[PDB]
Amino acid sequence: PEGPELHLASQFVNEACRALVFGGCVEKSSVSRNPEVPFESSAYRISASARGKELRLILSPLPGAQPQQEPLALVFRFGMSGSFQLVPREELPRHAHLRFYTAPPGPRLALCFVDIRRFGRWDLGGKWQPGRGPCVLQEYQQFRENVLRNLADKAFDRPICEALLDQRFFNGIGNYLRAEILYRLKIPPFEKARSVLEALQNPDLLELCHSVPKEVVQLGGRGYGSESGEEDFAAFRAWLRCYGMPGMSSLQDRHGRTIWFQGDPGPLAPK
DNA sequence: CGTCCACGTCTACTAGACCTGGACGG
Repeated sequence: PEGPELHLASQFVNEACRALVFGGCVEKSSVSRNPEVPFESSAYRISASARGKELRLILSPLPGAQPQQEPLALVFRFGMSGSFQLVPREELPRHAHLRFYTAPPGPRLALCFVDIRRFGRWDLGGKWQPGRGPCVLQEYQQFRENVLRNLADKAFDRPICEALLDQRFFNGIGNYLRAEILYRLKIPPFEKARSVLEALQNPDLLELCHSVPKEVVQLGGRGYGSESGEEDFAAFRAWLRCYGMPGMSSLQDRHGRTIWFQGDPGPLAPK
């Protein structure tokens, strides 16, 4: 559930549902504290887009669909285990907490938002989270400007490894990407963030925040979410150079999140 | 049986909380 996997997921939904027509209600598992989706239509299509660590679904009634319904948008955050699967209607995984059902001509499938630990959330209304910065994958220059226009922000007083998690500037970067990013430039994870960014007012740190997650999108698959057996899991593991790898150091940032790295921890290291 | 760890917010006062399950230890 970092930016690459959000992106992959929206693109899986678009592709797998290209030719599906959904129908009926949208069903929530009972265990879920996320809201019920009040949405019913006899014939609708589902599409998606990603932004950072969020994804939006649009549910779009076809012409003449009943009952009446204007398109509806839902935005999802994946937590630590969210994902989407398309499965046979009677063979629902768990823990499929939100389900959309295909309509008759065809084998009965379900598009499921599947989330074991349940840190995922969805919101009615199709709005990106206020406060999240632009997507490092799809909004690169806006991302770069928002970081650079805002270096006085106290966010940047922190270690570069911590600032990379801050979704107000690095929307889409998570724990694995930060290790990978920093590793490509040997930037110690505990250099002050502002010092590493001030250089900018061969690729630099802000370019890698885009181009590194992009690499993962280009592997295709499920990225970090991909299961061992794993044709795509072995890919992702083979792509990783630093995160969890033998040889590397690791330390806890101040929020208890592990940062992996090689070499100098950097001036601000908890000591 | 256990303890620890995981791709991330979220919110009540920088810790806990929120969850399941895999790996490994005894």
